[PDB]
Amino acid sequence: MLIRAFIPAHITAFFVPVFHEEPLKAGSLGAGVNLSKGTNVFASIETGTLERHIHVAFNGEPVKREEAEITYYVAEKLVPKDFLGEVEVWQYFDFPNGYGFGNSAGGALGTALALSYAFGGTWLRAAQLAHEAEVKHKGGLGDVIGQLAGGIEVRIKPGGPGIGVTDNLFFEDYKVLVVPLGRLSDGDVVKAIEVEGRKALEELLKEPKPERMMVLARNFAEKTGLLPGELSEIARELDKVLKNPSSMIMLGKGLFALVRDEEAEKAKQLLSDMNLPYDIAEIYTERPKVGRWVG
Amino acid sequence: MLIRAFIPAHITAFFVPVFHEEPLKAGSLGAGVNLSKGTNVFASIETGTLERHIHVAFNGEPVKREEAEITYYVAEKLVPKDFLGEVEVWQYFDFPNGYGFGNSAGGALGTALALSYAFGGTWLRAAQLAHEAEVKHKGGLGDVIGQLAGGIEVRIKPGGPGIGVTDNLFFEDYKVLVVPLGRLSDGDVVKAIEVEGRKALEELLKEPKPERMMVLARNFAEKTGLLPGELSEIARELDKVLKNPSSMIMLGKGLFALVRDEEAEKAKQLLSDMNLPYDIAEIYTERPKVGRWVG
Ligand SMILES: [Ca+2]
Ligand SMILES: [Ca+2]
Ligand SMILES: [Ca+2]
Ligand SMILES: [Ca+2]
Ligand SMILES: [Ca+2]
Ligand SMILES: [Mg+2]
Ligand SMILES: [Mg+2]
Ligand code: NA
Ligand code: NA
Ligand code: NA
Ligand code: NA
Repeated sequence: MLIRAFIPAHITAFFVPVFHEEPLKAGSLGAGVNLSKGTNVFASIETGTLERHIHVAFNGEPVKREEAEITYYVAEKLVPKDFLGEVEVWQYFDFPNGYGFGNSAGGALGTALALSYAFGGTWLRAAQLAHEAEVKHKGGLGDVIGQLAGGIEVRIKPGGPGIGVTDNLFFEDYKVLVVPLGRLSDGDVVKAIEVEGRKALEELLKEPKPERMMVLARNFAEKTGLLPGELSEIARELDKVLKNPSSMIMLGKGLFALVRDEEAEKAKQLLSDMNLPYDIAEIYTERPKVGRWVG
Repeated sequence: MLIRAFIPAHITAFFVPVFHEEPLKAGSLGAGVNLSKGTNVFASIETGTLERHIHVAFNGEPVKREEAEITYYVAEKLVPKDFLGEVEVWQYFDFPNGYGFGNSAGGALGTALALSYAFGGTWLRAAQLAHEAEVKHKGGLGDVIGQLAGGIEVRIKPGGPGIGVTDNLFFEDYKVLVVPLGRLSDGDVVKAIEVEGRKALEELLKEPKPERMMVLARNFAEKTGLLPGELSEIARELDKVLKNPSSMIMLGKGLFALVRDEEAEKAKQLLSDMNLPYDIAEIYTERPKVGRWVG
């Protein structure tokens, strides 16, 4: 009756949105990282009554379907229509919504895996549906497929689970530092992203390396005009303590960086001494977890 | 400043819904008729102010965007975003909404043609956009493309304007009788329609004839389970006065029939003597009209 799923938070380094009217053919190209910190989804399922009820909650509080539309879209599709009883989905996030961590993808996939497990289905069907729910509601283009890949992911062929190709990079003794400030809140950037994004991808596929990705990221965040002065200034001070250059979480107001244990300390002293908020998450190398909640 | 467009009402004899996530590739197969009675759309456009305003009205009364979503979708896309002034769209219907006459397609296409004319564009782009607006809002699958064909239309290849193929049948001294009662209001019919619909199409393409279409229609409305007993009974009494068999407006509660002037009279005496409502519309053989409203 109690199923739990964990979906790591996903951060994008640089991207190229490939929009497509066909959900499965819709996606993006780019690179990103997955965190040991993310979303935990719990599916409580009780049979009974003369009715079919689906409730959703965000961090302990019930939410209207209107704020939960993506999760609901996923739930209505997986919970049988002849089914009688109560389905409850409790989601817990390690990050605020709208900060670029892909919580909505976490809720979509987490719900799809937990509910497919309880009512029947497969990994692929769950993933496609969560991808589909993301696309149809403008939730995200590569968080779901990115989360399914784990570790440091690279989307080389646009599309949803099943149709697109992602690759993974090897890395050593790396952790993820994040400075989440807030939500990000033209026609030239749509052009710039198209051109810089694809360029970054090509470069990364030339040199498959986490170090290179961060450099290619920083250049991307800057040559597109996406990087705000307020962040750029924080970056200039951050980069002075790290071997690898920090960069902008893609479509949030924050920065992230791949760091080593020792640097991390310095980065803390520095950041905290700037009244700036910071989190440290391990790179989640595994795949999304799903299973009967037994502890 | 005042542009008028006329889109004939469209009635479907039998169909096959071909759903597709790609608007343009979405459509249907089937046959239908266009009426001299339909929708008149008037686009009043005034430049000025420091703001962009779009208002819509149905039969003289202003309507919220929520009831006008399809027209609004079309209007927001055609009215420039840098545009300052007031755009007003007045739609007038010759039939009630939800009765199977395709008013929503009339509003979509009528608005798209009138606004493309005023702000720039082409017939095809207007048609595709109205088709797209219909599909995205579950407005209809073949009314727009059907209205663009005029007369007695046959959709042989599914799709939106541009991509799909429609054919037209020849006919002689035929008029259209309609008995609009109300709105129509499983999984077996989705199966039946798939199989009977395509069968009807194949048969019609064997014998391209309006007489044959009505017979193939009646058989379709019945072998699918779509035809309600209340209509079927009215049909049995109607068919006794007409040479050609009456049939169900597709997805409404009413019937229609191709009739000759003399029969029409009998059909009136009979119908009126049954407390039943009836309309007579000529088969609109032309194409949708658009142009500066000059009378
Ligand atoms: Ca947690
Ligand atoms: Ca460590
Ligand atoms: Ca679509
Ligand atoms: Ca009128
Ligand atoms: Ca006549
Ligand atoms: Mg979001
Ligand atoms: Mg309708
Ligand atoms: Na997340
Ligand atoms: Na990896
Ligand atoms: Na109409
Ligand atoms: Na014709």
